[PDB]
Amino acid sequence: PRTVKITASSEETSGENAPASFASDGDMNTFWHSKWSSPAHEGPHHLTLELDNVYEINKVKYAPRQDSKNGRITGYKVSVSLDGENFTEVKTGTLEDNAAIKFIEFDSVDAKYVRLDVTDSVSDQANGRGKFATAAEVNVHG
Ligand SMILES: CC(=O)N[C@@H]1[C@@H](O)[C@H](O[C@@H]2O[C@H](CO)[C@H](O)[C@H](O)[C@H]2O)[C@@H](CO)O[C@@H]1O
Ligand SMILES: [Ca+2]
Repeated sequence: PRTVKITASSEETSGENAPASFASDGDMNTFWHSKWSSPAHEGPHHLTLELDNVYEINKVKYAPRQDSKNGRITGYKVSVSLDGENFTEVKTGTLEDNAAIKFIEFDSVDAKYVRLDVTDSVSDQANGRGKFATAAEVNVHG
């Protein structure tokens, strides 16, 4: 399944270069960051992959940002869509608070769009729970 594009609730291109599309390749040294520079978007955070076609998919891969825990996703909702407007929830859960590649698995389902809603996220800042969302890579498989 080829990712045509990634959209997000927001992205940072002013304080550093971290647009949503950085999460659509497997370079572990680049990432999407939610917008943190003023005016910041501090949630809710999400990310939508637009696949080039309808695919039967059953897995999402999440590579955390590798150089910092800011925005690391510890709670998520996965939804799928055929039209990019109406979404169906297929999976909810948590992910461990570390920089390891994560996999989210669910029953096979047709999708052209796959949306990752960030329900929980961590930070190295004391009051930073949920403020940030980052991803070195989000990808889908079938
Ligand atoms: C303990 C502490 O406050 N550390 C901070 C880092 O969080 C901070 O890292 C940046 O934080 C912003 C969001 O505020 C983005 O996530 C950015 O990508 C991070 O580099 C740095 C700021 O350089 O400063 C302290 O170390
Ligand atoms: Ca990347």
